[PDB]
Amino acid sequence: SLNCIVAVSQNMGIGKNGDLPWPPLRNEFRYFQRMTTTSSVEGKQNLVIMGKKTWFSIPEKNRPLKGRINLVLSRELKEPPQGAHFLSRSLDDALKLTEQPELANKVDMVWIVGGSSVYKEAMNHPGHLKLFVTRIMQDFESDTFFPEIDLEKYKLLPEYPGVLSDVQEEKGIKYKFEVYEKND
Ligand SMILES: NC(=O)C1=CN([C@@H]2O[C@H](COP(=O)(O)OP(=O)(O)OC[C@H]3O[C@@H](n4cnc5c(N)ncnc54)[C@H](OP(=O)(O)O)[C@@H]3O)[C@@H](O)[C@H]2O)C=CC1
Repeated sequence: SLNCIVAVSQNMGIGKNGDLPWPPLRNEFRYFQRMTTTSSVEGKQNLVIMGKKTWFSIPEKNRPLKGRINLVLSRELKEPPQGAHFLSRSLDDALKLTEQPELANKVDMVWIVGGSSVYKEAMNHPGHLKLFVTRIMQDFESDTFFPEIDLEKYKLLPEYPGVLSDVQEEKGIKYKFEVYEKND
């Protein structure tokens, strides 16, 4: 499957000055880690696709993201940055790679993990897309925003395996995990 995962504030914010608009949420991180890492097929791995700025925002000691195949998008880089598994020059190319026999027999889920520019392009993807949205239920000052989630085509799933849907809360900040699907 092809999947996008993001955390968004109530004002649809996703970034401020190259960082997250809110303080670190422990269970949001844990959820992200588990969902992107966990394959539904024994013997396969998941693949994460991210923009260049998001790659370099990961502390070097934690690159590549453990247990996942890490693919970075960049129009300018000539070889993969140290530690990355693949470098693609477009989202089209990255998705085409995942369809090659030697990735298809290796990869289960493909996850788009940001940043803003990649989400924008991923939100224009035709076909089957699932959006795993962590709703942070507060406004935060933001300078970059997640694209509109068009409810004409995305349906909020009432339940999803492995996803706690109840409202959560850390140091007074409420949040909840949602899953949307489109098939167009
Ligand atoms: N709330 C959340 O869940 C998340 C939020 N974010 C936020 O996003 C913001 C950063 O977003 P942004 O600046 O867009 O950074 P990105 O991580 O999307 O990196 C942008 C760079 O990636 C490359 N790139 C992106 N899309 C493509 C494409 N389709 N084809 C080829 N190259 C591509 C380009 O590299 P080049 O210049 O080399 O061509 C571009 O300059 C930050 O505020 C950050 O906190 C990030 C992740 C998760």
